[PDB]
Amino acid sequence: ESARSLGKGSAPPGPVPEGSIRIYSMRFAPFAERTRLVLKAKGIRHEVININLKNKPEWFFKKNPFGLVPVLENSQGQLIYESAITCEYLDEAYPGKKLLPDDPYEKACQKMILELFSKVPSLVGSFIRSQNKEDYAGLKEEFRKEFTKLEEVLTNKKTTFFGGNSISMIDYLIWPWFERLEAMKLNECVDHTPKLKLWMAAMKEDPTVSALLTSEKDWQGFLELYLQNSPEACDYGL
Amino acid sequence: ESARSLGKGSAPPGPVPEGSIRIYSMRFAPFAERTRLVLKAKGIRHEVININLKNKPEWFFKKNPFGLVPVLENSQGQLIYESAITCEYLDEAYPGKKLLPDDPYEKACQKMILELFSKVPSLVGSFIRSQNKEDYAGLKEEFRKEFTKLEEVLTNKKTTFFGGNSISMIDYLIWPWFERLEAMKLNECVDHTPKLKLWMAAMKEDPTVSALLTSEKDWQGFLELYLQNSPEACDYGL
Ligand SMILES: N[C@@H](CCC(=O)N[C@@H](CSSC[C@H](NC(=O)CC[C@H](N)C(=O)O)C(=O)NCC(=O)O)C(=O)NCC(=O)O)C(=O)O
Ligand SMILES: N[C@@H](CCC(=O)N[C@@H](CSSC[C@H](NC(=O)CC[C@H](N)C(=O)O)C(=O)NCC(=O)O)C(=O)NCC(=O)O)C(=O)O
Ligand SMILES: N[C@@H](CCC(=O)N[C@@H](CSCC(=O)c1ccc([N+](=O)[O-])cc1)C(=O)NCC(=O)O)C(=O)O
Ligand SMILES: N[C@@H](CCC(=O)N[C@@H](CSCC(=O)c1ccc([N+](=O)[O-])cc1)C(=O)NCC(=O)O)C(=O)O
Repeated sequence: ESARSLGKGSAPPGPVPEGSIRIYSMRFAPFAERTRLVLKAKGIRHEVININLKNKPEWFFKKNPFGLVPVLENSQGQLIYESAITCEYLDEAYPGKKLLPDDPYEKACQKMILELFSKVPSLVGSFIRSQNKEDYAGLKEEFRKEFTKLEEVLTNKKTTFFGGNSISMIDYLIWPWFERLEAMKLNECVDHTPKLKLWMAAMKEDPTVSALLTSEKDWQGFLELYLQNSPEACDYGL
Repeated sequence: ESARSLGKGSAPPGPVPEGSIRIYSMRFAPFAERTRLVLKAKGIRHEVININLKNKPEWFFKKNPFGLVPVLENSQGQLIYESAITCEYLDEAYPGKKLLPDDPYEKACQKMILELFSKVPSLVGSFIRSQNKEDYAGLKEEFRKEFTKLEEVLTNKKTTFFGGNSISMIDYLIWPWFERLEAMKLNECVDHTPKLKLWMAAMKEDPTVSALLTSEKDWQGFLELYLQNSPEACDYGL
């Protein structure tokens, strides 16, 4: 119940309490899942306000003039948005093991892999609107090209994850789009990419990933409503 | 003469000497100017290899598989690309005053302003191909919308530059597209944005900006050839 989204007409929320940080999110948004994975991995005390993205509160544009999730707001009232920016902010502003490497080159490398990956979210957007078996074959091809590039990174590095043999920031940043791959009927696109397939399996075993994983059933329920343009999609299940 | 670009058929360059870093650049490329402004501002010893982007050396794709400038290569053979990534790398890997703030929020802010600005390079690409007075009026409008957003940042901050009252990373990252504004006949788009106009004037007074500024005459010579699709554009003037 408490997870229900805030939409048009809702009262603006109060101040974030000292000792917590707040994320404005939506339970099915992969960009916000990045930020939540980082919050979870670093053990950062936080609250979540879900936003009805189909019927947004007017006040939400005071949080982010772009009107998008994720957004962080801290107890000092500071606002941070763009998922990758929010993630690096958390890594720097909070204690515990650092998800990004301290080494400048290794850090730059993670950011270059993110750029390599950056076509995938737009492709997923397109697959979700694919109309027939002809479109779907073409989509499968574009994903295959993209996935072969990621395979090459793992091949060159000889490690299970993209930043080393332990999970790190870059893995959490790309994960949410792979999470949805099964549902979108694109789990055959990883057939030519064996290291990437192993990576997926290893990601699903990570405690932070597992804790935040959404079931096939729930994602499908959301997708059905989202594509029906329903103002209740964001609250699928409740 | 030494600044002449390397193109198809050129021998791959040798190793970068210990104590220097190398930038693969092109004298008229605004994305590479970012990196050169940072090299200059931090006093970093470096060499430049200009790339003929119309007729690229095959070996350049071993430096950057995307085939784009800028690219950094250091004496250890490490390769970094994407202009913003190269700039942050230099700020972290070399001594001297830091162009990016140490504070996580203030740093995240610079990155958010960069995202705010990020439509402008694609617009400049479009203006350069604008065909008549009707297209040009429409372009002027899109720039005006974008420039009003940047004006708002300076208004909210009450400082001459985008990261404070002293020049910092964010200013150097956005400067190269404003440098070209005069030439593109878009210097009237800043009429409604007075703080942004003052910013331009202050940028031109910066020693690092001034040292790297290209004259109206030379940019025009390059543009003329670039749009004529000439393999000699990159070496305009020599
Ligand atoms: N560069 C930004 C992008 C952030 C972004 O796009 N956020 C989305 C979160 S939903 S994540 C991205 C996108 N989903 C959406 O755009 C949802 C749109 C909303 N439901 C509406 O009603 O308009 C998507 O492709 N999901 C994959 C899938 O459906 O399987 C958002 O808030 N959109 C609101 C809007 O566009 O107005 C970042 O990295 O943070
Ligand atoms: N995201 C990357 C973008 C880098 C990028 O686009 N680099 C350009 C440098 S030229 S800077 C960007 C672009 N110029 C060009 O694309 C030049 C293309 C080349 N001359 C050719 O022959 O294809 C531009 O719009 N300039 C404004 C102007 O002309 O006034 C490049 O190497 N292009 C090679 C290519 O596309 O194949 C980054 O930030 O580094
Ligand atoms: N619109 C802009 C592009 C916006 C953009 O690309 N942002 C970066 C992320 S913002 C940069 C940053 O500061 C950062 C912080 C942390 C990490 N990291 O943790 O690895 C990496 C980069 C990115 O790689 N976007 C692609 C994506 O987010 O999928 C344009 O048209 O040019
Ligand atoms: N293709 C991608 C977008 C690529 C991208 O947006 N890169 C960042 C820059 S890369 C992030 C980063 O790590 C960084 C490093 C330094 C600074 N800074 O010094 O301020 C900021 C961000 C950016 O803001 N691009 C916009 C631009 O470069 O104009 C996509 O489709 O999503």
